Amino acid sequence: QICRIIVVRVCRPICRITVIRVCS
Repeated sequence: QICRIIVVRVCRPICRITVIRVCS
């Protein structure tokens, strides 16, 4: 019905910034 976007941090190698989409 509705979707949103989020963010996280992955250390590969250094903990960088990345956005992650989702749907529910």
